[PDB]
Amino acid sequence: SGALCFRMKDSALKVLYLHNNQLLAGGLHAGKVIKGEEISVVPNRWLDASLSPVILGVQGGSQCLSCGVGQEPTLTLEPVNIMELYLGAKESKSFTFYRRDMGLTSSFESAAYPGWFLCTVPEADQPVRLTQELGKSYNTDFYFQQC
Repeated sequence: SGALCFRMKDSALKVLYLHNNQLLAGGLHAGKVIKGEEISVVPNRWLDASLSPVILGVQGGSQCLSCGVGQEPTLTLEPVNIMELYLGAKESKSFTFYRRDMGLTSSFESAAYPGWFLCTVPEADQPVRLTQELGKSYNTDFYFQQC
């Protein structure tokens, strides 16, 4: 694949992981140590490299995060490989996020829906989602680590 394996957490250190094929943020209250889902953070050639466009995938890029096609965005995991996006076999814009590095952490803004950021809620082990409401309770900064 060539993609680098990433473990990521929010700034409150809740781990991003898969449960019933959903991306949850938590895993701090288990007996089992959970390391987190392997995240693919792959740059998008099909957009301008100015605001660091990336596509986020899980399970070795066999599934990718999308913001949908609707009037408002909605975070879902799609059975679309990171390869078919990269090779141009499928439209990638709803799969694209602008990455913003802020010191130790990074934030992800939907390219299809500006102002909407990949976020987590304060409540433990709830689905990762999107928000326009920055600061406050929604966590929009993420730590990144190679596995």
